[PDB]
Amino acid sequence: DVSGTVCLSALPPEATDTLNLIASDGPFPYSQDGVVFQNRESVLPTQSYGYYHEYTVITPGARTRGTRRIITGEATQEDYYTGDHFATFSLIDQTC
Repeated sequence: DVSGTVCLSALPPEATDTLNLIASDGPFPYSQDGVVFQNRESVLPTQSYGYYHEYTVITPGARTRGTRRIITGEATQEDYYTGDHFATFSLIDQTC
């Protein structure tokens, strides 16, 4: 399940950078950005394979990709943030 909706302005500023890169089709900082997200644990709504894609949200200071990601869905404005490496998700509201 999705935990609720969160305004983009309440998320780390790096999430706004990742959404702007998705809008321009990159270029992205990591080679893993844009891969399909399988939703293997069924935390998000069930959809066909390829409906969801994963993008990194950079964690300042980290050596690795860290635990923050945006998952896009194919629907308009459907983007989910996770800050705990896919354990929980919130829908992003880009209007606020």
